[PDB]
Amino acid sequence: KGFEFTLMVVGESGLGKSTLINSLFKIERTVQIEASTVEIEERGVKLRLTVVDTPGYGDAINCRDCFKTIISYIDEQFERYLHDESGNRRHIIDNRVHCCFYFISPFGHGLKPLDVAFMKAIHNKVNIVPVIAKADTLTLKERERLKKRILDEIEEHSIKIYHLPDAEEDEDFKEQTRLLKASIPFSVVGSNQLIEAKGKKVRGRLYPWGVVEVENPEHNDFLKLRTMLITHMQDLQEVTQDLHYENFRSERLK
Ligand SMILES: Nc1nc2c(ncn2[C@@H]2O[C@H](COP(=O)(O)OP(=O)(O)NP(=O)(O)O)[C@@H](O)[C@H]2O)c(=O)[nH]1
Ligand SMILES: [Mg+2]
Repeated sequence: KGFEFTLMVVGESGLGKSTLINSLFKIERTVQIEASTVEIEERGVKLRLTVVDTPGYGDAINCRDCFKTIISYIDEQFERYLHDESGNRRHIIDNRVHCCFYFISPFGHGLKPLDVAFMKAIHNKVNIVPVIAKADTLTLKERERLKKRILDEIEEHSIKIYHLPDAEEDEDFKEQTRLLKASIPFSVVGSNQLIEAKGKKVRGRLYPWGVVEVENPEHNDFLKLRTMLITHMQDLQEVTQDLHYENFRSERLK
């Protein structure tokens, strides 16, 4: 009994993409597409979590090149899945990208022109979850001003984004659902380093005026992103099967 899920991370270079995924479950600049895998096996359950790191655009890599290589990768995993399906292989190993975190610079008006290009290049091929990178550069009012616009410009530009399901019908879930739905785009902070924050070493951003904690819900939206991801793996998977994969199958079998 096997379950496989693949997460991709995408966006402008230097937005802390590699740092955040290393932090999810000397850390150099990402030059090519790099996949890392976490295989959990016990009893008769075999979980496979793949994380696809991508080189960001704008520093040594021009945006058109960057999303061409990313699109190429996504279409390849569709290709592979189709081939395994094209003969019967009723039990396949699934490499499709079921979720893509789009990292947005905190320094922008909302989505910069190149971001809109990128997102629209891939929004029909993958579930996009937009995140505000390096949120420790942002005041709470600044976070909120940015969050609104990103959402506004996503609508303005007809950018297709993964939306959460809700209500199967329950109470504790009713809150967590509306909360997570409201806190999008998540403003996140990542850290590769641990700092003595009184009695236990927590990650992890040491400034002379204070310390930023990755896993403090009041500092940033990391745990919210992480729990959103865990608890919605199944929906994200079905949608890429029913909507994104079908549109691939649409064109290639034609
Ligand atoms: N302010 C701030 N800086 C961060 C944060 N996370 C990482 N950084 C810094 O940003 C640097 C670049 O991080 P990195 O994860 O490599 O970014 P990237 O998006 O993967 N870069 P690339 O796309 O070029 O490979 C890190 O070396 C770290 O010093 C964060 O949450 N906040
Ligand atoms: Mg990187």
